[PDB]
Amino acid sequence: GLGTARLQLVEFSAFVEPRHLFVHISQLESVDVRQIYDKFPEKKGGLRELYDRGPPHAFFLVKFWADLNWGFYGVSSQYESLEHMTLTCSSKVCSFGKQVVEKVETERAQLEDGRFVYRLLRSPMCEYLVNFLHKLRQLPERYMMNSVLENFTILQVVTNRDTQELLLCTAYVFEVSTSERGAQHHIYRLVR
Ligand SMILES: *C(=O)CCCCCCCCCCCCC
Repeated sequence: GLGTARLQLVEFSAFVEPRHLFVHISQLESVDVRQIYDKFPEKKGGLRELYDRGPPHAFFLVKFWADLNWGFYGVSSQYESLEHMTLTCSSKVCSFGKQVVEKVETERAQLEDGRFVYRLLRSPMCEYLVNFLHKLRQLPERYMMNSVLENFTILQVVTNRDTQELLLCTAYVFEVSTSERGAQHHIYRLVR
């Protein structure tokens, strides 16, 4: 699903433990990237610009329906490949199309069961998102949460640190689910 030949997403969770999962991916239709240009900044590290350089098959959209019905605030990601690499993982939190956060992390391949795994586990969620989540769950209606969440996106860029080649670029968009329904995601390919 979320993956190329060179690098696949295996698991992605954001959570709080006193464990509640806001979102969870465990491991496609297309969407015109042009639809979502305005959801990200048009500066350097703009989605149009990234997509221009390519390659196009490295670009995905995840739509998350998140569970805000629930501490340590964490993000855990696991990628895997057959090639030994060092990864630069860049997360950009955007609000009204402006970047308000950039988190840049590095992970070296670890050999395990005949493949390379990259484990970025329990990275502490930045305080902007923690304060944001705390406010967001105070809202008395989901329709209000979704309205606020219309203006909030995440762009994750994963590159080969040694070659600077883009391996993965994922745009995240958000709504809230009911706790009855639980978290859900839909992964799409971005095309142009
Ligand atoms: C460091 O804080 C950056 C983290 C980047 C990924 C965070 C994505 C998960 C956030 C969950 C939010 C749920 C509702 C908006």
